[PDB]
Amino acid sequence: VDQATLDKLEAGFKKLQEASDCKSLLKKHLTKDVFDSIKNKKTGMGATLLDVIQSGVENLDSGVGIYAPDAESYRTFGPLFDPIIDDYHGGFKLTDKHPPKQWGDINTLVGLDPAGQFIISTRVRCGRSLQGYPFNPCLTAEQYKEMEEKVSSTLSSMEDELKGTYYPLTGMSKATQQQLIDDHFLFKEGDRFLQTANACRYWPTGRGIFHNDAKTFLVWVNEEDHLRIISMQKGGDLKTVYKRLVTAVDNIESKLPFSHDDRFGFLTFCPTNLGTTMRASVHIQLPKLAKDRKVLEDIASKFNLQVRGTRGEHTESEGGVYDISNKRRLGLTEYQAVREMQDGILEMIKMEKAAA
Ligand SMILES: Nc1ncnc2c1ncn2[C@@H]1O[C@H](COP(=O)(O)OP(=O)(O)O)[C@@H](O)[C@H]1O
Ligand SMILES: NC(=[NH2+])NCCC[C@@H](N)C(=O)O
Ligand SMILES: [Mg+2]
Repeated sequence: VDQATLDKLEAGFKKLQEASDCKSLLKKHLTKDVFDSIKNKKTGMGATLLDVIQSGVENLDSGVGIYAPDAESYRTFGPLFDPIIDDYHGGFKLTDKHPPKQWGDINTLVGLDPAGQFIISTRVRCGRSLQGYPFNPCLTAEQYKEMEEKVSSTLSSMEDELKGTYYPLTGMSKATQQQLIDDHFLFKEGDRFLQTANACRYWPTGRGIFHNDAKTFLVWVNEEDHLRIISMQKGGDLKTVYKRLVTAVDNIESKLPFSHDDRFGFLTFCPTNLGTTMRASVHIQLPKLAKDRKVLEDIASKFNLQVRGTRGEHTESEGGVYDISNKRRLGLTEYQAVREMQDGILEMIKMEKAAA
């Protein structure tokens, strides 16, 4: 680690210390003790602590504030990742290991809103990383295209319901891009947290989206993660959505080699996405409980749920519509993760009916 990087690290650490109202996990867990132990370390690909923490230093409103430039980073800079991971995922000890993949018994899932008065739409996603490829900040332009090629070529082999077409972001019209985003299908452009993590180089090269014609099955290519595998539809039929996601992931896994870790499960660019990599969410209205989103979030948190805006994280609710999902992804199975969303949402609905 060259002096120039150390200076910036020392300066970044200071900025974090001074931010009295900063509430990031980065600030909370990057103590003086922790910092000194790992600030001089570097990975085989040349990733430093600066690469890890830089997004959180520049964006003080971060909830987490760190990313892994490569797989090695999770251990090289373990003393920072470990406590942050433990905090976010609601408990994960040094001696803990993420459990084996287990979708569980899908038929044990129930109807979340038969009368259709609360839930607008349901979505479940997972993420995967390709073996032999580092995370965004270490990729070259050429690497983005190979990955784009391999993944797009693989998904052309999807069959039946999952059969679809790959649409590169390159060549996609501005009008078309915005419509896909407004409809909650395509990842947004220009995320300040990712940019400062050097996750958006060469944009939009290598980026795109695969989906079936109904747009119930989608794959994001080369956004935050190499792949995001997505099932979603209008209404509240979580059972169908989850079953479709499983089918897709199982088929894709048989074709593409993904990075998996004995302790951290499936690897992702952000530590919040480790393990199951699963985020099961609904777009839901809860007018009595939502009359102050800060109250809503407090209710959600006790159920291990996270609240996001209608257009995703870092956005406001529109028309009283909130995105509510399981927060935890690591140290629990896929089934347990999806059940936490189900169970929490079922209870929040119970509370909504009982509310004044
Ligand atoms: N339950 C849902 N129903 C409909 N659209 C959703 C749902 N959950 C997320 N989305 C959409 O997915 C897109 C990705 O947003 P993010 O909040 O970044 O999710 P991810 O876990 O996919 O990174 C956003 O446009 C958001 O509208
Ligand atoms: N990985 C992801 N898409 N969201 C998790 C939080 C990201 C981090 N930049 C933050 O502190 O917002
Ligand atoms: Mg996202």
